[PDB]
Amino acid sequence: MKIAVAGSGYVGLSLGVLLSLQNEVTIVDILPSKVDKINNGLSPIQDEYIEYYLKSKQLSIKATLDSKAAYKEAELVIIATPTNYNSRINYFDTQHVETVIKEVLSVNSHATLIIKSTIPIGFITEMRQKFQTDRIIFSPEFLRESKALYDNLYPSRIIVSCEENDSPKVKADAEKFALLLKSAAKKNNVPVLIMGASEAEAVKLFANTYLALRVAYFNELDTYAESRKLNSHMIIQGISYDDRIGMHYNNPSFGYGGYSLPKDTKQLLANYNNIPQTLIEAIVSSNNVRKSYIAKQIINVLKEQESPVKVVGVYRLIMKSNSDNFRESAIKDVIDILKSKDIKIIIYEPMLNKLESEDQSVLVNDLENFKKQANIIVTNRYDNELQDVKNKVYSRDIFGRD
Amino acid sequence: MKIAVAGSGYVGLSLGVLLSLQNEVTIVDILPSKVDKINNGLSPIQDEYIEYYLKSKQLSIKATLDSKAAYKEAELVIIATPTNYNSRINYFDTQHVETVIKEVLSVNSHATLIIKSTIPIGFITEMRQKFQTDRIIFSPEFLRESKALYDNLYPSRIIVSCEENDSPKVKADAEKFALLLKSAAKKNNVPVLIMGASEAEAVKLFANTYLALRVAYFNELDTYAESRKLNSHMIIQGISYDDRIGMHYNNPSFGYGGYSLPKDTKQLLANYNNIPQTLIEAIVSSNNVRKSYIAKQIINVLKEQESPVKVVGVYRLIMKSNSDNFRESAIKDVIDILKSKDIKIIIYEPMLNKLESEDQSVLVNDLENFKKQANIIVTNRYDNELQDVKNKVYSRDIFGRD
Ligand SMILES: NC(=O)C1=CN([C@@H]2O[C@H](COP(=O)(O)OP(=O)(O)OC[C@H]3O[C@@H](n4cnc5c(N)ncnc54)[C@H](O)[C@@H]3O)[C@@H](O)[C@H]2O)C=CC1
Ligand SMILES: NC(=O)C1=CN([C@@H]2O[C@H](COP(=O)(O)OP(=O)(O)OC[C@H]3O[C@@H](n4cnc5c(N)ncnc54)[C@H](O)[C@@H]3O)[C@@H](O)[C@H]2O)C=CC1
Ligand SMILES: O=C(O)[C@H]1O[C@H](OP(=O)(O)OP(=O)(O)OC[C@H]2O[C@@H](n3ccc(=O)[nH]c3=O)[C@H](O)[C@@H]2O)[C@H](O)[C@@H](O)[C@@H]1O
Ligand SMILES: O=C(O)[C@H]1O[C@H](OP(=O)(O)OP(=O)(O)OC[C@H]2O[C@@H](n3ccc(=O)[nH]c3=O)[C@H](O)[C@@H]2O)[C@H](O)[C@@H](O)[C@@H]1O
Repeated sequence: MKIAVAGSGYVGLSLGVLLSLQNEVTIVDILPSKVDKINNGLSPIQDEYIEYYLKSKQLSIKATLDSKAAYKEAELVIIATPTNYNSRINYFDTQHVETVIKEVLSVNSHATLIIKSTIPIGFITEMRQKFQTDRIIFSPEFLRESKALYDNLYPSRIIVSCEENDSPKVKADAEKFALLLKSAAKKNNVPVLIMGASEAEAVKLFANTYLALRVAYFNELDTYAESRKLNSHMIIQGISYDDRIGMHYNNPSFGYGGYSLPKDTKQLLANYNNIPQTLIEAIVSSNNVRKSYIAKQIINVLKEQESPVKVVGVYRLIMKSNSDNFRESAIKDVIDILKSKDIKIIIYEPMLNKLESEDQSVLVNDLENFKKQANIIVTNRYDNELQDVKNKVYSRDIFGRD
Repeated sequence: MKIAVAGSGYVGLSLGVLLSLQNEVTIVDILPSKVDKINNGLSPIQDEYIEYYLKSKQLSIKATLDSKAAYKEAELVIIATPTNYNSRINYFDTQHVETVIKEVLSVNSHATLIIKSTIPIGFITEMRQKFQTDRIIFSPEFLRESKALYDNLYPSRIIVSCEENDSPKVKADAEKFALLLKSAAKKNNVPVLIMGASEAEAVKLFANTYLALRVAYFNELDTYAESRKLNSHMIIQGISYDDRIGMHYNNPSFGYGGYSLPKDTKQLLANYNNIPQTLIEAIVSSNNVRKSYIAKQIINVLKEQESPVKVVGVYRLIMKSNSDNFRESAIKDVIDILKSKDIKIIIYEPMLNKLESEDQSVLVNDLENFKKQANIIVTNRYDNELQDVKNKVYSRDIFGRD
């Protein structure tokens, strides 16, 4: 089948390559760099499986900047563009998704549009009324960065929306798409759920909010443990042996980061409007409180030192273990708070070439010089190459993952 | 070994019977009824395994009101008395545990005292200083009511506290006790953790608080679902397929109830004092908000009816599925809120013989009359015997469990 995918990020590229094994895929983007990379078998992001598929699999995939040409030819269009949370409007800025819907509808009268980008609850319904069509459905995406294609090869589940009174074509396409994902998976028993759009939009926001809830909870337990001089690993291990709690996704950090959890928890809170709740709002505030607590602990360690200048060395800015980006990295907010103090900040981050011109932080990518200059080394996740300066490293990492 | 157990409740009786297979157990209580029942092979509470063991196993177990005689003879004393949360003092009322420690210490100079009752973080340390001894340790209890003995036959884990500078005897007893629990289990691979008292006290409060967090979260998702006319089962099923979230302990209700979750979440919040957090306090408030929301939904359904008198029929007061008690049952708080309105309340609850004299609610244990009189039937968990009046039943139960 001829499929067009809007957006070549983690989601777009993962799905485009997944679907390119037995379908004719065209990935659309507005960045020439990504288009040329893809057209030459190169992945714009670090991902073991995407890199492997582009390099060694028979794929029917190409990229283009020509939006209209790609969408006109498509039988199905998958939308995977950004959906940033905008603090000014207290909501997701859905312009990049809407602009694609408009473009697709203006040149294609038969294709069903499938949104993979995380969206507000009620968005499909709002878009269907705005554009006066039923050819728009949602299929949430659950992949994790660094396992973008892997998670669609071995998905937890597949969900696609369909409304009772949708046209036979849209209903058939919703089903066909769910089955294209199922058949492309290498995993044998993948649950497939077909539900209303609002239910599906809710699934995605409530699932990510639960993951943020869990990180936030283990981080508050960790705040307590550090404040009371208790062994955090012993306590976490003790509660995690209850299989209703579990030994996964329970490693303390400076806060939940990444492009997704921060913005999605905020979006869910907004969708609640005045519906009664107290936990949803606390999951968002808990991250802020955790970050401020971490900043104060660092500040207190520093004032216990006798040095003319106090220098904090930040070891890495990656948003989680094995990440290739710093989107909403928790340590960056901690840094912001430390900056309001008389503290010099140096950053060790190989993936970065230069800091923005106004940044007062100083990038020191020679590890040895970095260790020498830092009075204290702050890092979200520990790494063995810090072994020789271990006694001046501050981190709440316990399990070395996530 | 000669073991004395203080308290014949779910915890005390479960452990006393468990340990009575290969040890000489004496259970102590202040209620003559419980002592006579136990001495005659009868369980004071409903529990399939305890009833089976008392009736068909070779047990070395007896009960007595004679506290001092039991404690003087003991080699180990297990304390399983109440630890209620007291709203006036903003803390657990630990008098029943302290009174037992005092009694044991006054007549026994060698036995180590093991607390199974859930206690405040820092309590062992406080008690050790108050009584000036190190012969007091904590071993949290994780059993569920209705599976009291079953959960100790198949425990998730075993935890016993020990401090680095405790006497060789207390350290040896801490270990021996952990191994008495391990060897008495029928489960083969049970993790055994030895940790500091404060860490162990924290494990118990943080584990129960996570279970309350989970119930509170799925209940807030349910509030949202009902408010927006969405299918709650579809949404919950959709997020639960993520194995990091899970298909367990996720059934909506009128709130988390039982003697334990309500009081333990409140106790943890108190132990936090001013340590930074926002989630811990929200887990407690979320229950209140959920209950008030449920009461309003019922009130709204009622005002849509044209009857001279509006009657709400409450189907059962049990605190959870298969429970034999109503401790902190969520529906009771909902009832309290409905009472401030012009609503007649009738209750169907076979396990109850009479309501307190001042109660304006009326107990109607003839099911047929109950169904006839109720304009709307409210219940925490559905039951098939309500099939014929299904259209007037209000419940948020989805999965028929917990
Ligand atoms: N990153 C992840 O792990 C997951 C992200 N999501 C959601 O999927 C959406 C995309 O996320 P990512 O893939 O991480 O984003 P990304 O930022 O990595 O990639 C977005 C791409 O879309 C391109 N783009 C912007 N406007 C476009 C337009 N008008 N037409 C065509 N291309 C356009 C951008 O140039 C960029 O290459 C977001 O809503 C995100 O919340 C969902 C699951 C996982
Ligand atoms: N019920 C449960 O599922 C679990 C309860 N726990 C904790 O264990 C403790 C006990 O809970 P339950 O067993 O449910 O209580 P319960 O209320 O069922 O039983 C307590 C028993 O102790 C007796 N008692 C009171 N003072 C006594 C004294 N001074 N000397 C001797 N006996 C005395 C009472 O008469 C009563 O029979 C509480 O701290 C509870 O939080 C821990 C795990 C599970
Ligand atoms: O919607 C999305 O975009 C995706 O967001 C997350 O995936 P991802 O953002 O790649 O990252 P996670 O591995 O979930 O971690 C998120 C943040 O929480 C933090 N975290 C996670 C787990 C943990 O134990 N501790 C912890 O601090 C991580 O360091 C990271 O900053 C979800 O796991 C995906 O299912 C979802 O599809
Ligand atoms: O400390 C205790 O005393 C015990 O408390 C709970 O056991 P229990 O109180 O018997 O009851 P649960 O089955 O945990 O249920 C607690 C409350 O949450 C509610 N709940 C639970 C699960 C769920 O999916 N939905 C839900 O509403 C139940 O209806 C009930 O009112 C814990 O499960 C035990 O591990 C712990 O040892």
